[PDB]
Amino acid sequence: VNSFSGYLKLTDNVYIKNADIVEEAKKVKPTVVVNAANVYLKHGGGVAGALNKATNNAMQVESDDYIATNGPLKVGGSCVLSGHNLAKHCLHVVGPNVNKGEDIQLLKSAYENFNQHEVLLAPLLSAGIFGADPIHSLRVCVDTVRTNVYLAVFDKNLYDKLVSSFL
Ligand SMILES: O=C(O)[C@H](c1ccccc1)n1sc2ccccc2c1=O
Repeated sequence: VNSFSGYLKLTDNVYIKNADIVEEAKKVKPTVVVNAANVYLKHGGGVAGALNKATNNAMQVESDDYIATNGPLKVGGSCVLSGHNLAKHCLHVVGPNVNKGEDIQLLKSAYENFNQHEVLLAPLLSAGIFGADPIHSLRVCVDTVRTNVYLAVFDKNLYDKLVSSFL
């Protein structure tokens, strides 16, 4: 039993809700919240910008120190940093950004990072301004992640489309 509430059940291990991931993280205070990161951990826009704003820029400060020490991530890769006021930990996962010309095939590798954590609150990787079809992101998710994932979908109309077309 966990403190997630109001999710539709897609599969044995994947649940989905029409919710703002920022407000959901503040309410649940999950163990792990997933960020839609880029390799530089530059959290300017999208989910990354929104999560970072909710931490009062503490996420960016921590991230810049991480990059200065370790260099960039790989597309498909991840790192675990603090969750600040939103969660215990933030798993920064780099899905491919189609709008940058990155290989959509790396989406499965990106989702594999989720399997290192028993329970996660997450957005649809590579969707939004990363340019991949959210329907495809949900499919790769369900077919890759074996741990318990709670997906927050921001847009109501997209949420409706994702559920009704899910096989
Ligand atoms: O609603 C959501 O959660 C997702 C989403 C996933 C990751 C980051 C930001 C947004 N949306 S809304 C939306 C509106 C127009 C076109 C695409 C999307 C889309 O993919």
